[PDB]
Amino acid sequence: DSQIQFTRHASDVLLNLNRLRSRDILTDVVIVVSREQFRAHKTVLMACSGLFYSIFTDQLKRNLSVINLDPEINPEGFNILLDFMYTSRLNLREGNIMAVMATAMYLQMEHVVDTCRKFIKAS
Amino acid sequence: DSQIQFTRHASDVLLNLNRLRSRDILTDVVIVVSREQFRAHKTVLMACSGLFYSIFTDQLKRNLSVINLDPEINPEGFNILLDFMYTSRLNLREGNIMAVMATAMYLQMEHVVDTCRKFIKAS
Ligand SMILES: N#Cc1cnn2c3cc(nc12)N1C[C@H](C[C@H]1CO)OC/C=C/COc1cc(cc2c1NC(=O)CC2)N3
Ligand SMILES: N#Cc1cnn2c3cc(nc12)N1C[C@H](C[C@H]1CO)OC/C=C/COc1cc(cc2c1NC(=O)CC2)N3
Ligand SMILES: [Cl-]
Ligand SMILES: [Cl-]
Repeated sequence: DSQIQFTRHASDVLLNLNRLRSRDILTDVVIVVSREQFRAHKTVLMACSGLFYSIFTDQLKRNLSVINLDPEINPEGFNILLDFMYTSRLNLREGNIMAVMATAMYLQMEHVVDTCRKFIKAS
Repeated sequence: DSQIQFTRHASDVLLNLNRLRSRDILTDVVIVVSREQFRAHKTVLMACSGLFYSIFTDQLKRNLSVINLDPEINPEGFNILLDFMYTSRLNLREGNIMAVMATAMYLQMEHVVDTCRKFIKAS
């Protein structure tokens, strides 16, 4: 529309959301993945994940301070996807591909799942 | 770096943050601007504004649920900048330019201030 577009604004916001997370500022949830914990902002989690969207949009689960992921979710894969959520950068490699794809399916991250598929299809 | 770049991810996150705001989901602050109120997410406000960054990063003001802006801040200009924060789209026109620039200066939004300046310089 008529409005002036700032092509760098969305990435600048995300960069500052990542800094808040690295500074533990206004984080409101702890995600427990086996023997590891990850603090995050529910608004970001919802924005990036069908699983977290379906949890927090429900008034019954909205005020939860702790989420325990299913015991078979690997912390490595969760960490890679949480970083992705806050950076737009996906660290796919040969040693993590299966763990990441499986974690993205669980988190309901369709674009990441399809990218994990293009990766297997390539080289 | 080595990581896969998702060029649409940052704008998709922002779009979903705007939907949360339009759905009054996980908003944690009310900004009072004269006879008007605006609900928002403190994390977004901090990410876009030097004024809100300096408020909420301070442990003494972090848990505030209401912010009353100075009585001379016009609600029109604040509304335009809040929409910008959540969309990357800036609605600058002839009838609002002065109000928007003055509000951006108060909110400490340097890129918007400099853009308001390029606008006066142009046409
Ligand atoms: N307000 C708000 C809000 C905050 N996060 N968020 C997301 C989607 C969303 N709104 C929000 N939608 C999508 C659509 C219309 C609108 C409803 O408000 O509803 C259907 C729900 C779909 C669930 O699946 C996702 C939800 C979100 C993000 C992804 C997926 N699924 C992926 O495979 C990767 C990305 N986040
Ligand atoms: N964590 C976190 C976090 C959340 N929001 N946010 C912002 C900047 C920021 N970190 C955060 N910085 C900037 C720098 C290093 C780092 C310190 O963490 O510190 C100096 C402070 C500057 C204040 O001015 C701004 C602050 C933010 C955004 C803008 C301005 N000033 C503008 O004129 C338009 C944009 N948001
Ligand atoms: Cl995705
Ligand atoms: Cl700015």
